Amino acid sequence: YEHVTVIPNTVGVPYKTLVNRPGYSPMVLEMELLSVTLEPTLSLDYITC
Amino acid sequence: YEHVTVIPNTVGVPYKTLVNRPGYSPMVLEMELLSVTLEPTLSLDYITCEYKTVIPSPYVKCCGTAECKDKSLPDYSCKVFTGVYPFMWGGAYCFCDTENTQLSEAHVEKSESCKTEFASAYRAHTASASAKLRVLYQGNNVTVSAYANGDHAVTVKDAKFIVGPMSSAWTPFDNKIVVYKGDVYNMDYPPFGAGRPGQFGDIQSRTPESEDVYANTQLVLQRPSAGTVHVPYSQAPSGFKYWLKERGASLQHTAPFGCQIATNPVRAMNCAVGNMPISIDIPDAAFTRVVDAPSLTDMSCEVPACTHSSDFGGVAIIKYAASKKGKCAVHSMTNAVTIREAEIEVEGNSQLQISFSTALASAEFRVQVCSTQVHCAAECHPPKDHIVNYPASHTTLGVQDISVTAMSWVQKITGGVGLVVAVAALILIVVLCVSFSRH
Repeated sequence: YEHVTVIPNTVGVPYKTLVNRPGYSPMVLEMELLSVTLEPTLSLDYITC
Repeated sequence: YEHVTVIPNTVGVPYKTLVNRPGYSPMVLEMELLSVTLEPTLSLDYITCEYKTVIPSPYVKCCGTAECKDKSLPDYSCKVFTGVYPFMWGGAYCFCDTENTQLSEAHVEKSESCKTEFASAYRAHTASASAKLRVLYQGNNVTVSAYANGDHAVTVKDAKFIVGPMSSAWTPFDNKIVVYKGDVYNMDYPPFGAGRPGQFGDIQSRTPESEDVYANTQLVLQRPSAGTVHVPYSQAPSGFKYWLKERGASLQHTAPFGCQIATNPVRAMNCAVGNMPISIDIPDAAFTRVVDAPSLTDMSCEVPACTHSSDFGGVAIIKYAASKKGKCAVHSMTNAVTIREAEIEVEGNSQLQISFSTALASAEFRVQVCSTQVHCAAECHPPKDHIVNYPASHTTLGVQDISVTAMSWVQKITGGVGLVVAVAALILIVVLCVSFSRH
């Protein structure tokens, strides 16, 4: 059963979301971004020294 | 006590029927068709099989003419060729290279394989029905197995069952059948003694072991190639061996109404066609008196969730107060809702749970527990499946009727436009009334 939600991109703040599926008691998930990591793809031009 | 009811002819769906005997606690039967079998009456018109063409050594008359003698063999053909001069391995068979003749003759017969590689062409007059049925009676399963002709009563656990005949006498077989091992075909096969070359029935015989043969293969003998002793001929190749490559699909794969087909003896099975009457003479010892059963009161019916999911996708809790401990029957008074449970055990002030199945987008329905008849409604979510591997356990819906609570926009527009029409008619009536009262 797929559920989809948008959490704010804030690290260390826990967000609740509700999976309100018919025929079942509704399920609450808590999730929290522990880190988000934008590594750039990165090409060397030259050394200076 | 003879109860009588009609179940749909659909195999593998359990149906619930209410035995509401006057002055007794109500009784409920679950019953399921396990298999319905239609077996036609078969008369064999003929066998067909691969022919063998029989060609004895050609008689080469040296130095003169042989002549044809006609004979009664199944496709006998004969010829005399003049001016032959054949060589054996060591030299010419004849003294002179002229005046010789070859008498060539042939016929056709059944192969010796016709005892095992044959197809049988049958006429299929009409079909005796049979049914195997499971019934849940006195709270336990029992299986009954009876000819579904509306006769041949069967007794088990002291009830007597009489079943059929069905509303539709339909069968997948045409009047003309042909069978080959596991396969049976609606083929309008040619008459016996009138089959044509290179088609099904180019050779025919009344039974696999019959001495007689009809053959029509258009066997034509041809003048032998110079110097050789052979018998060449032109003939249409076996119409049986051509039919085996060109059959198409057996009724097992093509028949209507989802039926299976099998061939020893030949039967159609499990056709979803029409409906079946069933009647059950149950003994008075099956019932219990209306006061000896639990009597129920202060009933309330609640519906935790509903989905119209073919599989008992809704569940309902009934709160009740009941006078004594014991088993008690349950039934649904609304045809659009089927309940799985036939009976329950009841005592005290407590609650019971039932699982239920429906097409309805808002399931409003009336449930009966021993003559006590509670009402409830529910709001139904559609299922997420798109398709499933089992037939619908709920009754079909009359698509215009039983539309949702919260369709009440239909009453808002019918009422609102109804008021505008009624006001315009009332205004027309009063101005008609005063302008008529001015005359």
